[PDB]
Amino acid sequence: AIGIGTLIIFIAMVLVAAVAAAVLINTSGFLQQKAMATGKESTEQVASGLLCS
Amino acid sequence: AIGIGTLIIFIAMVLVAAVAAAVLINTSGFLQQKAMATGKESTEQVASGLQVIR
Repeated sequence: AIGIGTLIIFIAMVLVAAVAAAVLINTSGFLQQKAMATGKESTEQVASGLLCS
Repeated sequence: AIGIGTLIIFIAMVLVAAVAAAVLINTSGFLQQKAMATGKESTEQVASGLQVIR
């Protein structure tokens, strides 16, 4: 009798951990973009310019 | 995960360093004109004058 239930709730544990992992993976992806963008943009700003002759 | 914050704080660090750089670039501009003018003007002053012939 006991055995049956153990299996069922095990399934839930798996899925819930999976769902949480998805958040972390996805979010890391979302940030990767902006992180790079910010650095490149900021460098081009400080480095570039024109000079009156 | 620890990674999440590491990313976010990097974004800040970059931005601050940009602002700090900016003030020096700006200030160098301001000083450029002021310096150049001061030299020119001072030179003309010493170099010039009138003389009474008779």
